[PDB]
Amino acid sequence: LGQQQPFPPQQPY
Repeated sequence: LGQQQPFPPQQPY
C-alpha cells in the first residue's frame, strides 16, 4: 500500500 499504480495503456480520450 503506497507505490502509485501504473495507469492503463492509452489514456481515456
